[PDB]
Amino acid sequence: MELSSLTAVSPVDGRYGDKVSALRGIFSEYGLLKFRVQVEVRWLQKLAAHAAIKEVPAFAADAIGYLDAIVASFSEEDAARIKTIERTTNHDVKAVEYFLKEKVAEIPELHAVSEFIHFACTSEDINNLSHALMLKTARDEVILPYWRQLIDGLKDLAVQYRDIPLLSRTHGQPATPSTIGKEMANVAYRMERQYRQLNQVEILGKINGAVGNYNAHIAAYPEVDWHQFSEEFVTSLGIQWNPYTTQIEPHDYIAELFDCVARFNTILIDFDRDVWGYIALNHFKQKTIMPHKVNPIDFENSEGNLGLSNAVLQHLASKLPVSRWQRDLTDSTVLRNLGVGIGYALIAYQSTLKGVSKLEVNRDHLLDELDHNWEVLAEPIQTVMRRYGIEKPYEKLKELTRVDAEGMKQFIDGLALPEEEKARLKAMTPANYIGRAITMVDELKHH
Amino acid sequence: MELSSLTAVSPVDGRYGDKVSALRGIFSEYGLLKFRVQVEVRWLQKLAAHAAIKEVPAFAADAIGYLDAIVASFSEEDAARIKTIERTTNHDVKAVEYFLKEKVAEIPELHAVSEFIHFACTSEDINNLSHALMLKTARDEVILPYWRQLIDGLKDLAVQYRDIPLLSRTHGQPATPSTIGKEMANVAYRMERQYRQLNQVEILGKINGAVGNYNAHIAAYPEVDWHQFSEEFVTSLGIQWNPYTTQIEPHDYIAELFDCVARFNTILIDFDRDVWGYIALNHFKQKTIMPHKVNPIDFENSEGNLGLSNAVLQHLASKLPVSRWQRDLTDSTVLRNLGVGIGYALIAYQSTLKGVSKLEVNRDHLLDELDHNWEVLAEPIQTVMRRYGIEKPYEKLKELTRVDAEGMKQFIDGLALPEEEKARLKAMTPANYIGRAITMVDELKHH
Amino acid sequence: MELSSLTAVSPVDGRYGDKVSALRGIFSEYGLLKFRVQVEVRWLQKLAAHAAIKEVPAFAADAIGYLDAIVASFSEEDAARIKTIERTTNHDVKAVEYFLKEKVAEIPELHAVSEFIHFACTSEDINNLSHALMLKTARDEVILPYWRQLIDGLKDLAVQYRDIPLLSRTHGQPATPSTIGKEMANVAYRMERQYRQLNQVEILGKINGAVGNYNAHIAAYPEVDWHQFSEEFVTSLGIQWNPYTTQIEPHDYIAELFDCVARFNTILIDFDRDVWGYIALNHFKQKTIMPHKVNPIDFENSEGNLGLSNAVLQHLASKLPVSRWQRDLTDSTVLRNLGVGIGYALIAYQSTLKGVSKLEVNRDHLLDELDHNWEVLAEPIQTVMRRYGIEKPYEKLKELTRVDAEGMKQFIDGLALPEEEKARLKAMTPANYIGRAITMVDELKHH
Amino acid sequence: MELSSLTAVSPVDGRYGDKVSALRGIFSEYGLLKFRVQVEVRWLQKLAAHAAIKEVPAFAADAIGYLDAIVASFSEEDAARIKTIERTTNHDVKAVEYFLKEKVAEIPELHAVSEFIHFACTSEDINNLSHALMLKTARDEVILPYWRQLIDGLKDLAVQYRDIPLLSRTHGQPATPSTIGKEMANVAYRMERQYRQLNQVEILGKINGAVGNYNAHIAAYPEVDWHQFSEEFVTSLGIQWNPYTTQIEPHDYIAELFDCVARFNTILIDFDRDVWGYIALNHFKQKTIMPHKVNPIDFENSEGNLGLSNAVLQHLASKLPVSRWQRDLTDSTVLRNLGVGIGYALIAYQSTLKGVSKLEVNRDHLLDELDHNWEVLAEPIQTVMRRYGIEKPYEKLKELTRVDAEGMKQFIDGLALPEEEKARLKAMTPANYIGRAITMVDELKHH
Repeated sequence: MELSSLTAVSPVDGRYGDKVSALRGIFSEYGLLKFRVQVEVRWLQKLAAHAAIKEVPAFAADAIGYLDAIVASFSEEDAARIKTIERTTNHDVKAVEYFLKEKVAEIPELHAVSEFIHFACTSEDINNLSHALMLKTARDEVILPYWRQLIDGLKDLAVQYRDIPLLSRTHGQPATPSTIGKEMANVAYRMERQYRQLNQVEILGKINGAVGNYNAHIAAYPEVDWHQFSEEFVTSLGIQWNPYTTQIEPHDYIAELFDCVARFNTILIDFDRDVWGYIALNHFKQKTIMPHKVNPIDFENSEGNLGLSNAVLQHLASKLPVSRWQRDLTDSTVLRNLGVGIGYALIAYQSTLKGVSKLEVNRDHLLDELDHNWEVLAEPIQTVMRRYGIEKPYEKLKELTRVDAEGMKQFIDGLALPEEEKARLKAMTPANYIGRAITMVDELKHH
Repeated sequence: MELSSLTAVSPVDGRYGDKVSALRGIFSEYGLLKFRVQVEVRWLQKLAAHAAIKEVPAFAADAIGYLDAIVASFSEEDAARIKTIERTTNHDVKAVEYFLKEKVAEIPELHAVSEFIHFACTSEDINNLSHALMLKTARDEVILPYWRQLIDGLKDLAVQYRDIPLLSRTHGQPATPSTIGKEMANVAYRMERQYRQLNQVEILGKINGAVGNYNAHIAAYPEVDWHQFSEEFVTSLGIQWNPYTTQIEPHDYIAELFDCVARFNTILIDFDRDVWGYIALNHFKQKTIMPHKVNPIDFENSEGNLGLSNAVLQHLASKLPVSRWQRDLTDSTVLRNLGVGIGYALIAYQSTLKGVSKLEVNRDHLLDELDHNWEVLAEPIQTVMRRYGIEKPYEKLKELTRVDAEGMKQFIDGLALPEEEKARLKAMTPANYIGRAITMVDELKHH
Repeated sequence: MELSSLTAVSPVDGRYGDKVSALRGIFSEYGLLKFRVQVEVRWLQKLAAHAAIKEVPAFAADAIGYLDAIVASFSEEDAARIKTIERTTNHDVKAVEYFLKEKVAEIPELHAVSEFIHFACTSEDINNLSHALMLKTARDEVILPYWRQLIDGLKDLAVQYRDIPLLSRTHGQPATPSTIGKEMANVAYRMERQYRQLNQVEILGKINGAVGNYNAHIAAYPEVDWHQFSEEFVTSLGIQWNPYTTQIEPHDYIAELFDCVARFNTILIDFDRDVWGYIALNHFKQKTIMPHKVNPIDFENSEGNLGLSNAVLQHLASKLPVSRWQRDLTDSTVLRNLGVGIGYALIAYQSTLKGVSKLEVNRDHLLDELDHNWEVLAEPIQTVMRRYGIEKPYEKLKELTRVDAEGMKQFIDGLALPEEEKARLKAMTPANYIGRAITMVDELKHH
Repeated sequence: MELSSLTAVSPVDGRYGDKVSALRGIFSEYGLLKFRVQVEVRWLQKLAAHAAIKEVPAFAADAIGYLDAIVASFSEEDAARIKTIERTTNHDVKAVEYFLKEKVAEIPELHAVSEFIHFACTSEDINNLSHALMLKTARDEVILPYWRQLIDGLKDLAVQYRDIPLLSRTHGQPATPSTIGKEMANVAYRMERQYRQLNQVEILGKINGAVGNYNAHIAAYPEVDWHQFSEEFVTSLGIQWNPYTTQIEPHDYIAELFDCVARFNTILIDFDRDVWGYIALNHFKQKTIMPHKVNPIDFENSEGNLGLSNAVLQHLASKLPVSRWQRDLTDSTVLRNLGVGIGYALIAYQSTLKGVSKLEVNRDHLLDELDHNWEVLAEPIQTVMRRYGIEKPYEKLKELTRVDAEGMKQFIDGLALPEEEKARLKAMTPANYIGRAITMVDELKHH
């Protein structure tokens, strides 16, 4: 059968193909070919711009324009042409070289130097730079924008429910109260940490020949400083330079990128699960469009896809940086999967965002539950007792802990405490015993 | 951009889409929908066949024929119709129910009982059975046939090179000789063990309602033995019955299937790596189509894809069997990836088979290397010395170990051994000191 | 600092050292040395018993007795002696050979053949057999007994609470009822499947020299059938024979053993989490020693340790079977960790057993919750409506779904159903709408 | 049996216990208890130093001295006392509180405020800070020093063999030459990147009560700024402040630390494997103490332990940051394993360092192999041909590629190239065709 969303083996291109359309122009073979073209064209352009390389004279504005067009207008038909050529070359990078030669055949100035396309390059010089451009593009145009949406989403929830009290759950049971907003704030803060880290990860690239020593370049042009050339070229692409490599770029930075994405994903899994739980406890209800139950399907879909994402991201991170001697070819096929781990993540991010838009706190339920857990006030009573030197505080409260407002008031009135403090204690309720929760939500914007 | 092999994010449907075409009819959404239809149709058919369920009278041969046709002729257009219906139902299983009702609307006998389609079923009753059929189909029609091809491939190599001596490598260095064939035989044997295990894995299915107790069935038909009904139905599909489940089939058997596939994959990774190594040592050369080097690209492609396969298979195996209480929905989206792990494996199996067809032993190199490692004969000399009570054998050989034929002959002649034994030792060479290697290759067919 | 439970880096020997004392005699270096001694002694014994090997005459009953004593009485002091000897040999297997020679030096009949200890053996011949004995011992004497305890524990809970109704939870929300016992039964059934599988896993061993071809054996005794000898020897130890290996036993069976242990562990993780959840919902309370909350700490400790266990078991399963060419030495140090993954599991098994002994159902809470979820009866009403041809059943119930007994009774009375069926429907309550749950618990003993 | 290095289940405390002695004072229960004491003592000290907390007056120099002594002199006997107390409290943190009260009972000034020990703290306030101190200590005193040793080790090899030519291996076969030193340099560079990253990882800590809102603190002292107090306290310990948490510190930073350690470990695995390979190819020989083979056992031991390390580190990194609601207790037992992953790493680091000290290049072998692979000069000949516009360079060389010096000289002399260039090409040999390799080794010190 022909390939369609219905027949695709993987749901990344199948059932969820529409959800990851942005990656089709980045991590697919079309994306790979698009960036290989960009790299090769820029390489030829630098050769021309370099005065010491006389065989490739400087390009005029028009010539530079024709080349820039080949790069900026690269279409599916162009990629299809490269694939056609590959049926004969049986070498994908070679297919791109021939493709560019065809595109330039009509321009005498460009056709005159067409044999300098890919000059002294090894296939990996082109490939690793293509991979870096794909990852950088994915990060700046896709991943970070979704992360900001999730972060702003959580912060919107934190602010909206900043003062909604919540009977906390430690080891699944009633504990010292907090507020819904504060619990959302905690997540936003963690996400922000990973956001800053992902944004600071270096995206590396190299260009130095067959095994990393510019052997071929120096043989042809011994007077040219190819080390300087390499650094200038990589940096001109908006990529950070990796001066020491073998035939391949080592891939350590890919592990760095994927490790931070995985950490963020883990935070989201934690969030999806906690929300699923709050819904199970009836703390959230369906947002108005009698309380209606909200189906957590969106958080479960996200959770499921986040697990798949980390599994793939994790594998590439740990396997890619291991390559026999000056390199084995196992990374070639593996690197065609850079967008798979990211694809699972994108599907999950959209699902969580969808689920978040359906959340509405069930204030009445939250408050009613709190009013049935006066045992939580044992904590504040103990610290006040301890402050005033009352002996065996924990022991006394243990004996005290059925507990209700009246039972607590009577216990407090019987304590050896100044009247002012007794009133302060008799003034608290599980619902208002939330500490600094609200102010902490308000301060999130300062971090 | 539209989905095509060029734009697909995942190479399973992208660059390697053609290599996994067999899975398009099994694990894709089309495959999922095809089996859901089979399940629903058979369920209706059993209801009709059951005399106690009067509301659904027995079907005549013609009616049964119309239904069997819906199942056997299920096309992409049918799946596309289900998807169209899903845009309105927003429920995939519900979409199948409506699809079947439409297909039967024209047949009065079938249309008369159309409301019994999916009777008392929960979505998972249909889904888990669809998953079992997909896995069973994949196993019997795709995975095992590739495994047999690899096994026969290794056995063909074992027999062909049964008597080609090899200087073994332990901790990467020269060791007691074996033969190329014997080393291939070792792999075939291990593969066979996993083949038998995969073939013995139970493929489970269930059908028992919302949470596994036939609540709905018993409510409508309290006189029918739904426990017996369930067992008969599942077994009639060629699936093994799982009597105790919650809303979902627990998925333990999926882990069992995937664990055996992963073990086989690990054996193949070991094989791909060893062959890559033998090629590096120049023990293999390009098969005739002066020795020509064989490029190990096929084994490297296999190795890379096997790592991805295990990562996915591993994740599903460990995550699927964990479902909150009577079930959470995280497995729904994850189960759409049953064919992803298998897809990576298939790509690898084909790559290894391709690589194997290019192998030719470099007999001259193997023999020359052996003739330069006479140190290996220290071992047989020591055991013979030990057999005849010659003291400090290891110490004496240590002092002896440059070593060549003449040096060994002289050492042997100076030993306190019966003449007959001295000749036996002086008759061995690294090339013929291969023990029982050849006979063991010949005996593989007995195991 | 010296090693003690307090200073141990790993909690397996540290905080939880007492919990895994059984493994100290199996997987530790003492255990490793104990089994190496057993293997070597039995090897010498078979050499003596073999008439064709004249240099080692048959042992008299007394001699056999002295040897059996060395094996059965192996003490920590003996192991300490081997370690002392290892300081000089810098080879652990060699240290055992010398140790045995010392032990036999006083017995003339044994000392006369002391140089045949380890005859023709390579270190791995001894090591792999030691590993098999350690795993077999651990399985039959430790792992399976704990599994049976857990299984019987779950079955005791299933029977005790066979008829305690439970409002099921699907995607964390109210669903068709079941009983506590049935939910426990589901777990017991899954555990039993893994128990049978673990018990059926083959524990393999080999003995065939440096690289697996009996080279050294044949060189010394060409008239002896060493292939038959090997099979008889391995099987005599109670181990299954692996005829085809390199220098090492491939380790596939270890992956098979660990994969089944991991599957069982995953089922237990699922159980620990679900119980943690039931406790959170107040379905369980502290068993009598007003309902008292039970702290789930035991299930959480189990859950945590099960994750660590699988991580270790998983790593050994996937890494051990990969060994470069005729073997690399990475498995030597890794195989010293066979008991680590098992140790984490044992700690968890004991924790879950401890937690289970504290469970008591909170019947009043379970029943009260059910009585507040009459929406669950929409399901049985729909199937009965469907059975009698009442149109748009789902649509009508949707409009109907606040819901209480009276609301349902009125809806049912207004249905076009025979009086007998209306009464059957009006007779059900969420508490009694449990389907076949109870009978299924009673039938568990038949599977 | 009692615990000893011989009976320990785990080799981290068993066979390799001596190799990780440094961790016994950090990650063991003794280490955990030592830091809990430090935390509690400092907390009491800050309470005293805070003027607003009148109930705990400022401590005099002598009192502060007595407290500092309890912290700095914490011994195994002290830890043993805490364990003894724990037999009664059945709560480890509570045991520390009682222990400190006993230690201060004799000092009236301290005993007078002894009830303020642990004031308003929840167990995790103490535990998370203890974990941060353990990780920071391990990083600065143990991990980084080993990393520097490995880095300096590789850099020493790079410089020593800076000009030793090497026939590179891509896909295991001959490729463009490099030098041994350059290949060592590549590793050093990668290690340095991870070193800088590990050193920049934030080590976080928190202190804010039961669920993170200072509820208890504010209840007792509403006039004190506990948010400021928390930040000052954590930072005073040399730890970075994490303002937003639940009952537990989220553990994201632990994943960050472990991810960087794992990346470094992966680089080392790559190094261990490559060296194992170079040894297999006879490029390295035993350093003088005729070429003697060096046994790679040290690199294999390192490789094996690095795999175990990553498996453990990986599990904690992905599992720790997931905690149900305000926290579940699964992290408590898991956090007792912080030193296990690190322990496996330390064993490996020492093994690689040991192996490195045995390496000596086999210059004669390296040069002889190069002199038999003149095919590598096809590359430089092609780029020079391309520079001068000679058509079909690749095609011509293909036809040319047996190849020796004479064959190349004749091919070059027949080319349409200026005489000067022909001589430059005829002047190269595989041994001197190393590009910029040497200069790149010399420049490593600048990065």
